[PDB]
Amino acid sequence: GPGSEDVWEILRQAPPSEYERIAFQYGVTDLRGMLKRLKGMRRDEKKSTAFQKKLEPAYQVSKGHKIRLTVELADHDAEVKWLKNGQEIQMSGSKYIFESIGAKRTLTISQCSLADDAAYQCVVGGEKCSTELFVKE
Repeated sequence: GPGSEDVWEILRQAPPSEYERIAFQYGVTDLRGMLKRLKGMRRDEKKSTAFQKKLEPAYQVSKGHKIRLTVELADHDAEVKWLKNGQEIQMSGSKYIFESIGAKRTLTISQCSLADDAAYQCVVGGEKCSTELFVKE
């Protein structure tokens, strides 16, 4: 190396039992530290924080058939934003019905057409899910 410690890449590629030997060889005593922080690094952070149920990857519906999407929030009084491909899904008559059963927001879409065939995003701040409806005609 040019004149560096190098110990980082060296320990990174070193056998696990030899970490302390190699660390102290380069002056490092916190090999344990690099390990412990990495345990927090690989520490699972499952998503769906404000969501209790996110939309499925996709949904298939028959054209002229009613389908409904289901999202659950982690809070009862919190609301979702409804976007289809980037446009706010508004309740058009009895075609788009937001049924909120507690924290569970179920969007029932009556008579899905090819115009309904779009990606739906239920956006909560920090949590959104984009499901893609496939309307089979």
